[PDB]
Amino acid sequence: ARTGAEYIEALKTRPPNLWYKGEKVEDPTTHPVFRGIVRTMAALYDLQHDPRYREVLTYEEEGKRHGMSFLIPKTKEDLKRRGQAYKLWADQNLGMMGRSPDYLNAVVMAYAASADYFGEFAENVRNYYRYLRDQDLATTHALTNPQVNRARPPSGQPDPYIPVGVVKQTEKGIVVRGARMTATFPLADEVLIFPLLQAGSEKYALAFALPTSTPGLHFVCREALVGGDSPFDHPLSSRVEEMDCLVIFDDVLVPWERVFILGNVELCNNAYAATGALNHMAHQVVALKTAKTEAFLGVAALMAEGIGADVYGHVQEKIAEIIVYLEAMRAFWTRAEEEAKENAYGLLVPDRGALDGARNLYPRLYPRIREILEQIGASGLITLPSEKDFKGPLGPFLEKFLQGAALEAKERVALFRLAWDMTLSGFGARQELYERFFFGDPVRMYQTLYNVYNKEPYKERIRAFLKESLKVFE
Amino acid sequence: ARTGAEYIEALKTRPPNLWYKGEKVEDPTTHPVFRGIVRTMAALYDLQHDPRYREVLTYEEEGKRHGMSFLIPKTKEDLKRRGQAYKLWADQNLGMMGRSPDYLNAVVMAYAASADYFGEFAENVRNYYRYLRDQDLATTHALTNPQVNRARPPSGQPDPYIPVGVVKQTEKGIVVRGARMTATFPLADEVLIFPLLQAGSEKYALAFALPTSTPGLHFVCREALVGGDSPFDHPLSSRVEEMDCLVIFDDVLVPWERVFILGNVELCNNAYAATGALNHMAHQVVALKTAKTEAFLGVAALMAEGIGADVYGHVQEKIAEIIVYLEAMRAFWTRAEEEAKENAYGLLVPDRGALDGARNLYPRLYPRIREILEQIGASGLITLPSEKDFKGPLGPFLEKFLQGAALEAKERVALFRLAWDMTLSGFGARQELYERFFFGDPVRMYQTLYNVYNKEPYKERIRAFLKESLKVFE
Amino acid sequence: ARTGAEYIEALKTRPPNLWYKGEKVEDPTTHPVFRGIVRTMAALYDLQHDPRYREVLTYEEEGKRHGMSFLIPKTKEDLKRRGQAYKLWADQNLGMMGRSPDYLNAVVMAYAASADYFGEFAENVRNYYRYLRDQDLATTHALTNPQVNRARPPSGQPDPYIPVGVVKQTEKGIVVRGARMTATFPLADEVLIFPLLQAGSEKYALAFALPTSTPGLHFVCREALVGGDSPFDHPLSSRVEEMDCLVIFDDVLVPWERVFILGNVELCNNAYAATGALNHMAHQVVALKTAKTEAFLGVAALMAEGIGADVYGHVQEKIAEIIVYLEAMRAFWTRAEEEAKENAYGLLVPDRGALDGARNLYPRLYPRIREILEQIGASGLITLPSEKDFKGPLGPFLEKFLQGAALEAKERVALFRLAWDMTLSGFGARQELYERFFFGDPVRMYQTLYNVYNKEPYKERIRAFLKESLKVFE
Amino acid sequence: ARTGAEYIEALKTRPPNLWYKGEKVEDPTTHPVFRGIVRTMAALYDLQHDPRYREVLTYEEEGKRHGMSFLIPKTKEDLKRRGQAYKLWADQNLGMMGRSPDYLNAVVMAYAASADYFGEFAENVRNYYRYLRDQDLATTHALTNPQVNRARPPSGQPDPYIPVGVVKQTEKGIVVRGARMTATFPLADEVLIFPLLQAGSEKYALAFALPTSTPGLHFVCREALVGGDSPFDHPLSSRVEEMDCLVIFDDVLVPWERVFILGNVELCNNAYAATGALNHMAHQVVALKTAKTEAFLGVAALMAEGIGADVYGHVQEKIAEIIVYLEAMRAFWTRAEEEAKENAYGLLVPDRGALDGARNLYPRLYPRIREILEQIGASGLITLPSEKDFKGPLGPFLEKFLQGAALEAKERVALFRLAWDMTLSGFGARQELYERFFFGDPVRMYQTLYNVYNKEPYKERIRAFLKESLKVFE
Ligand SMILES: Cc1cc2nc3c(=O)[nH]c(=O)nc-3n(C[C@H](O)[C@H](O)[C@H](O)COP(=O)(O)OP(=O)(O)OC[C@H]3O[C@@H](n4cnc5c(N)ncnc54)[C@H](O)[C@@H]3O)c2cc1C
Ligand SMILES: Cc1cc2nc3c(=O)[nH]c(=O)nc-3n(C[C@H](O)[C@H](O)[C@H](O)COP(=O)(O)OP(=O)(O)OC[C@H]3O[C@@H](n4cnc5c(N)ncnc54)[C@H](O)[C@@H]3O)c2cc1C
Repeated sequence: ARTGAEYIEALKTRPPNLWYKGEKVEDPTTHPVFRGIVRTMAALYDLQHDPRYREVLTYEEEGKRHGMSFLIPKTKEDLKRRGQAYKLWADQNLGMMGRSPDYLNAVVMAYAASADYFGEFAENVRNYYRYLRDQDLATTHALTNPQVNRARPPSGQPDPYIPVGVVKQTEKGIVVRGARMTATFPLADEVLIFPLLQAGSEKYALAFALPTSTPGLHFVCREALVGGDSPFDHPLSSRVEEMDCLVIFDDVLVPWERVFILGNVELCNNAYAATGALNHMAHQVVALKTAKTEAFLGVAALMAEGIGADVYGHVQEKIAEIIVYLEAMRAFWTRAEEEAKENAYGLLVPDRGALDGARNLYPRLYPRIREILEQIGASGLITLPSEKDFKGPLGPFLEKFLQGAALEAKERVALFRLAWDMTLSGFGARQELYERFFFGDPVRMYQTLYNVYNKEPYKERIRAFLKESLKVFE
Repeated sequence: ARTGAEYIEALKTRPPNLWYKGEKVEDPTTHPVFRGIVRTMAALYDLQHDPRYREVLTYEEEGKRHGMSFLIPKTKEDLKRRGQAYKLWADQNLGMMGRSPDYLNAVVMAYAASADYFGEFAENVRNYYRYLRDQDLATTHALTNPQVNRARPPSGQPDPYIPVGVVKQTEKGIVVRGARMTATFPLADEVLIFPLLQAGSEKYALAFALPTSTPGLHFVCREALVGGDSPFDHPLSSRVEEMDCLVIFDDVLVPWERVFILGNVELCNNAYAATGALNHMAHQVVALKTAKTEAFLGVAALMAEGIGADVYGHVQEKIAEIIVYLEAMRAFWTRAEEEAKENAYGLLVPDRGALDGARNLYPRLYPRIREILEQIGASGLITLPSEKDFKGPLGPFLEKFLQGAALEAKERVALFRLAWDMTLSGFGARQELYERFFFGDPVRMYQTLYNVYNKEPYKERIRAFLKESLKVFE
Repeated sequence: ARTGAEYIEALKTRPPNLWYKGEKVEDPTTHPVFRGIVRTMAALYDLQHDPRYREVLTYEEEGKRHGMSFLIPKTKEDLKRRGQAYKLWADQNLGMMGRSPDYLNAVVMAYAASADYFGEFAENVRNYYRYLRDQDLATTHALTNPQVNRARPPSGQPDPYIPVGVVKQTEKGIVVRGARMTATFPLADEVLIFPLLQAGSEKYALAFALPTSTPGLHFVCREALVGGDSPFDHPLSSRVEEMDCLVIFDDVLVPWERVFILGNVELCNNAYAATGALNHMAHQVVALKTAKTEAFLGVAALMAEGIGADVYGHVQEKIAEIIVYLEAMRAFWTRAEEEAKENAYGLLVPDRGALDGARNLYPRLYPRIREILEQIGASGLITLPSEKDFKGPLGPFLEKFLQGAALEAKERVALFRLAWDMTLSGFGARQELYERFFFGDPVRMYQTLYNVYNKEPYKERIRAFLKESLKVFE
Repeated sequence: ARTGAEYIEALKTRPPNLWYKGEKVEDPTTHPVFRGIVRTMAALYDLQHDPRYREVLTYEEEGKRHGMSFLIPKTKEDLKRRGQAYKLWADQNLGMMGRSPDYLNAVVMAYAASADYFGEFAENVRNYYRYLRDQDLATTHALTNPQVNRARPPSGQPDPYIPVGVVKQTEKGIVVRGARMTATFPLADEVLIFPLLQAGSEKYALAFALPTSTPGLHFVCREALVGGDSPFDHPLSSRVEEMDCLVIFDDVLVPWERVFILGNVELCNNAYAATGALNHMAHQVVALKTAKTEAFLGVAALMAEGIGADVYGHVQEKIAEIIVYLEAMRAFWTRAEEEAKENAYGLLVPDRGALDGARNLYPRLYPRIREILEQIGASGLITLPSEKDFKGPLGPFLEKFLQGAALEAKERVALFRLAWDMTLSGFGARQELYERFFFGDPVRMYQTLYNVYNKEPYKERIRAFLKESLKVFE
């Protein structure tokens, strides 16, 4: 298990090939756009060594201590342990960090446990898992093709190599060219280029991993959403801005030992479901969204009490709505673990029904949770003087005009600055788009659910009920 | 455990004091408006003796066999057993029967287990429970005051005795006068007049039970929603029309042994929560709504496949939405049982958090589930020829024009007649209003949730997070 | 202009070929399922002769008096006149009659004014218009193909003649075979079989009209939704149940003079838009929905005041929501008339933009308006004793328990019976499905709007705004 | 009529008493946070002198040229003229500038036309109007009390002078102390402290205006939302960030000639409605939101076409939804002008029904319009490289990977940067909160609509319809 210092030293020594506004980022640990999130990830690693949480965040195995997200669960109790670690890490950042490495460790863990799925590349997968686990490395991933012409398949874009495709194969490995649309949290040691491809997309049907410093690999950052470094003025964006980037592959060499899937469309399409990676990554997600909803509930309640709006029925109802959604997520989480069963490879996986429910329902609930905070806070959400204003000549006036019902002005503004950062700052607004799409496009996710769900039991019950209807003709 | 024949004989012998369109109902077992639901309840009782379900629906105790809904659960396994019985009974009627007696048996069971709550009336409660259990009687209940002037409390209506109040107390019991707004499924042996009263409502703070044939007690039926007796034309209304009625008390004598609460506002207000009746009745409800949602999923899928509409993405998405809601209810159900703990009286009760989530979320989901069926079926939902049309001269034409994609015309119309009866018939539409309000007014239910929920843990996490914000002033 | 007596005599003399539950309807003017709506239509005709409304409902032309819906408007004032007639007729039935003949007269009027559109059949159209106008006949229409396999086109169904198609052409006319899915209000003298067909549907690309008594023509009625004849118990279903039916064509001969379009797919697809029939029929619709919304507003307000629920903020807000929707419809109506312009044939047509807005927005608003009534009335909506109960032994008790805040019990129940009939009776629920689909499937209506709307002006404004963005590279 | 140069010189000479992060803003015309919006307002003034728009934006009167927003309309044509000016100004900034001065000029114009309303202060109002008109000054306003304890009235806050109240009256005027919660666009010459106060709020029942440089008057700015100065990277926030601020009154002297209402609660509460200011300001708003919706439609269409997503039905439907909302706003606008009538003071005012519909409906529509853009753009909305990236080493790669369907990469990113700035940047997200609340709290706005609307006509129609119901008892 890594310490924060080791993570920081690793990024400083071998920084990811990041670019910000036309320039290479030489040291993300000190760069104003990335130092906040780097310190945040470092704090997550350090927590693994805190005596209070060591037993929750790590496990011992033959003299070594590994991060809990690498644990191959054998019992439901083990699943619960993984869940508690997901939750503890999530709570540290109020569920605002959506791509902490444990999400992808869940994927790689499942891939390894179900390694036989990958055929000749099975050993590569098992070895990669051990590598990530032993070194406790941080990962980032990019799974979607460039948004160019969505009316055409990957092979029908303006150029054959817009999506990442194999240029050629050599004795050393494969050379790839193209790009992946989005990679969140590129402050990692490794990048996973993992897998719905249509038939005839063989050259794009790939799955591999690479060090983020690999020659020819570039991460182009979008506009930064860090509001500043003041924790008062920017409570969340100053520390949890994970960054999103376009990933470019300029004839990058992928060593054979890093290849997990090559030229197999079906193998790519069913990788997450067959291995159980889908189940485990969604397990981290349900714990994460439960933590996120808890944070929103806390802020909504404090805001309402803070300005005396809690006496109004509709405000109480809005907060109760968040409570209902919180309980729904807790329920999915519980059922996912309690109904867990082993898959074809013997890997215990949390229930897909419950997790499909959670990941397809939360994208609908989050925009409403965000709306509720807006409706409760109203103008208080944009009446945001800075800590500098409180420290300035008008400070005394602000302490009078911005106090709340039994709440001091500085505390009140600190709270609304947080509520604003969770909803209306560039950082906060991005979180909304993130919740709507991180797991996929709802339109296709729902179509996928329809097709995979076993609807026969219900159709049969109705056919049986209709027997009496048709008997009138006998 | 009662058989259907015993239930039918009991209603025939001592019929409830029902009135329909100005006339007394002498025999509900043969009356056209009530015979269907009577046969349906009778079938539920008969199922208790079916070898296939006897172990699910009943339990043995010292030579006797009792209905599972009377079982005082001591373990989570016992809770699961109660849940399986709720579900099996619910499935028989596609979750359309909302007031089957097991809902109220759950209430009385909890009242009895937590009998100490009732003080001097504790023995009356325990004895009443044993009575209902041993005789396996059917119950109905009425808990709301007449909807007259909602701007005023029970004591501020046009007359002091519009709500049910105590006129006087005698050596035999109490004399009550007034009315209860609604009692669903009055085809029962007993009626429960159970309990938010404001201070000063002592004369209305009552809780008692009476035989439905008690002199002075009247049940005034609303417009009947039985479409007819043909199972083809009216698959649900011909058998599951439970009926709703206004309950009148014309100076009715309630024997002291039937009094459970007398003149105690606080005791009335906290009765369901303190005894655990709330938890157990909501447990029956979550199982019931899971069954109901399963029925809607089955019909939606069959309709879409039936007319070839399943090939359209948005139709698949609508069905997937029902699947998401189904999984949400299953999740609440699972967590309610898995997180069960004993209350102050030592009674194991399913988790209130999960159940409050389920009963406050389903009223929002049901209208949408109903809407989805409407959007999928479109004009097919009102193109409803009768079985008589298929049996008539134009039958051959109908078999051609109303066939579906690989579905025979009679089967197609049988299906759409069912979908219509579940949504658009008077019977179906009532179900919507029922789901919106049976457990209470959402406005007040949400206000109640806000006030009872422990929000402190979340507020504290935020206050802790804000410590760094306020430190900038140090 | 016809009188009600003339309409009744016409239906009695030459009744439409209606079938109800396997039997031919010999006299719809006296049949229990149809006599109510027949009397209602008769009353609409009689209103044309009422001195108070004669100038609003009819116009004089060379010694004759014609119904206003036949007026070919030459000025915006004429459009306003047509609108006032639509509204006056609509108000008579609280906007619950959705297929009164003036809707189709608007279509035929436009077809006639734009007769050149039909080529060689132009004279047939002009003559048919004059026929309907002079005789002031009632019409019904059926435009959709049987809902059998929606995954395939009209030519890909289980049989080539499921949809209405031409079997052969003779010296007398064309012989057609097939069926139309739905025809509402078949208590008419004439049926219009008017027109999105895909290429290759020539044999189905038809447009013609026939007397409803034509040999081989059959109207198969769906389950009746008439609750009874009591105006107290069934205020709307006893008089406004228009009925829906499947229309069968058993090798029906259509005389050449009744053919308007034959074997021309494009001509069929653009018929409503090119002639202006779309604009005028939608004009009747916006006036109709304005009347309907006014009725819902009135009932919602009376219900709230009636039970003292009007003192609650959220109830006031719900009623205000209906007011907002009412104003939106009034606005569309006003703009449709004020922005009217002549089409290619010189026919003044109300603005399509405003009408497309109204007909695509109301299907979304109506379900909410209906929901609002449910949320306001709650249990009062199913506490529906009959007039027979008030006339019976328990009458005195009901007058006490069902009175409202300053409202007598009989008046209160009369009101809630109406609210129930507008929302929850089989009649009321059907109205919801009707609003969702009568003008077409929202999915395709929205796709149609997207494709026909001129989006260029807005795209150009954005491109212009972006000029400054691209200049940074100069 | 002012030129942009005159406006800039005025702010430079007598800058508003603005504060940003604890420091006084000496010159907002050059300050990085304010120079953009100052240039934007200056451009609006300059447009008044453009030969192409002079006749639309100004009117001639006795040798002088005044801004159209000052025109006291005498005919509907004059109303149309005011509307066209509102629209032309709005289009310049895609409807993103919500507090351009013409909104408040509409208020002052109405106040002046209805000056008699103000009694002894009538002349002050007329003179103030002439002052603003002749000098063509820019105004800002603040109408709400500090959000401290919303459970209590203005007189029940922690201090009597949290809200703005009169400390004392002198021969020169009144001395006021307190604060107003929000003032948008403080880059103005004048601030309007205009008016629902409860009885007993006399000391707070004020209405006056002051130069923004008045001693003791302070504007405390919230966190700035200017993303930068690049029009490519920040197309809107670089120029339309109006800024919001808390307004402090430190014993400010208000000259008697600037007092419009003093110590009169009722006069304050009915000021906007009685004078017609409500009608005219809402008229500017409906034109503004029509312009805003047009911009969103243009961007949505370009985005969909740009990435080839326009071929998908649901995307077309989402764009059509925006079209429906656009037409709804156009309709309200048209009806507001066409149904205009004179008020009690003889001032022609646009219809309140239509405007109440527009201002109470748009706050519900905007969040959905914003959501639609998010659903269409998906990950493209956060894949935002900078113009600096295109100008850097990876430029060639970006031109390949971020091109669209028949759209160059730079154009594509320019477009998505705009879409992002309209929805997800701090600037864009604020616009959402702004639309939800700028005209007031929806909860209270709806309650206000319920209370002021004449519901009698609809209630009467229902009572009349129910006559037949009650006749069954005769
Ligand atoms: C903040 C944020 C963070 C993210 N982080 C990551 C990450 O860390 N790793 C990663 O791999 N991905 C990440 N993503 C990407 C996310 O997984 C995708 O946004 C998502 O899967 C949907 O595809 P898309 O964005 O390419 O949109 P598109 O597919 O381009 O769709 C645009 C629109 O077109 C529609 N459309 C397009 N194609 C079809 C179709 N075939 N059928 C129906 N409709 C169609 C979509 O419905 C929609 O309305 C992130 C996204 C966001 C917004
Ligand atoms: C089909 C159906 C079956 C039912 N079956 C049963 C049954 O078997 N047994 C039983 O006991 N009950 C039954 N009920 C009753 C149900 O429990 C009640 O409808 C519900 O609790 C709400 O109260 P109410 O109907 O009296 O409506 P009301 O309280 O009259 O409310 C009408 C409207 O007024 C509002 N309003 C009124 N008071 C307030 C307030 N204080 N604060 C805020 N808003 C207010 C409500 O929000 C709403 O918009 C049934 C109801 C239906 C519809």
